[PDB]
Amino acid sequence: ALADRSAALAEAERLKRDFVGNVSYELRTPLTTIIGYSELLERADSERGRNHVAAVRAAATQLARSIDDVLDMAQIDAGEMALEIEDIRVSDLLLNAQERALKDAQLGGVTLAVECEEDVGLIRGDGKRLAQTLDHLVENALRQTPPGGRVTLSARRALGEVRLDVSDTGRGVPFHVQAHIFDRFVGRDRGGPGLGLALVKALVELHGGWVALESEPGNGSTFTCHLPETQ
Amino acid sequence: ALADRSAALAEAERLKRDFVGNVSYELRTPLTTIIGYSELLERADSERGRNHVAAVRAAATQLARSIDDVLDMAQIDAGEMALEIEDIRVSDLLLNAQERALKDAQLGGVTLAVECEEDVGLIRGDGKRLAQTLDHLVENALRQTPPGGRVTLSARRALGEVRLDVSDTGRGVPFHVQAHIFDRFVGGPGLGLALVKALVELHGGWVALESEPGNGSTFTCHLPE
Repeated sequence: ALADRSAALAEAERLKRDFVGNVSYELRTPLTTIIGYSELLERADSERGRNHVAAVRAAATQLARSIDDVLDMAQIDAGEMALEIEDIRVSDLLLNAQERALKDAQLGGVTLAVECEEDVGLIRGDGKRLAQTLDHLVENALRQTPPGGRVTLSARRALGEVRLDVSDTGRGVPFHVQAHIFDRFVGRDRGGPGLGLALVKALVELHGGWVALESEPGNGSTFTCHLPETQ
Repeated sequence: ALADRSAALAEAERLKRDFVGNVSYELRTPLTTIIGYSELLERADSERGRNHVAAVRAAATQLARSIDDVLDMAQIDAGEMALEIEDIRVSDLLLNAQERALKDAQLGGVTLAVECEEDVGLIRGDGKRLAQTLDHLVENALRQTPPGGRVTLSARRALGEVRLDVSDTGRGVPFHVQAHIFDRFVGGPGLGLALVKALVELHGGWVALESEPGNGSTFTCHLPE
């Protein structure tokens, strides 16, 4: 029918326009920061200059992650992402995520901590995909945490699983967005995670696991990756 | 009701794949360059630092232009770009493109010339989109022209049409790539010439390349009266 064919085309257009509009927002927002701060560098003779460079590098790195997220999410949606399962030492995985984010943490005046015991040992998964999962959770945490705050990376082997936690002393997730926190391009007041948290969920779920958010506006936030043991 | 809705979503997911592909292919080289040179400036005490800034600035401006191209190309592919037809004085259009590119021309040691007769007069079209078309052609010309060379912006009203030419005394395009010169990523930025073709074709026109390998290159916009 005429009305059914019209409604179908309208729905296909709305779903495309929203996707392009969401990806577009993620391209143009870090870009404004890169232009603004690189122009200040051009007209500079230093500590002030260093802060300008750091702001350029952080915005450029965030733009790069958004593009990688769009590509990795499309690969997952097509069912084209297969994991390369191998032995992963959790201790190193946590310390590598801490050193990769250390510069962006000092720029935001935040302390990155690692609280992992020697008894956590080795898990079996995809190193690249688990490193990318932690990276998304740490940068999400740094964006929410104010200067003087703390972001903690912890791991624990208990109840037939390994759980990776990324705690922050930031602003908590308001109740209404807590149910949609792992949805693509979910509207956040402090700053948008884009495809970052949807990717965390998809990557952990590809490992046979699941993700959770424990939050309270005045008591920070905790993101947990529950990874079951393979007997 | 089910087959029509499915075919519509399949077509929209075809558009998505192209957009996502363009985003990845066009933006990642300037981005990596900004990150690498920024990392050097972060761990630096200067003459060397000024070269790092210049590299960050060139990559930043190329990132801005590439993001515009990727977004404009997606809008065109979806059929969501409608032109705002109005009276355009060709003489001003050519001088506007010359003054916007004048700085990048002097940086590359190239001479930017305008050869338009006041007999060309006025044309009908979208001023923003025609200015953007000339900008892409001048950019393309400046990238091909060596220092000491010349890039010319000309216009001519002949045989029931107006033709805008952007000539260059650069390397010249080889005959085998001449037929595919307006194809996306046929070779830096790869949507510029595909955008020129799409914008001129939206104006009811067509584009052409006149090039001799060694002599030069000329890009013409044929806009019918």
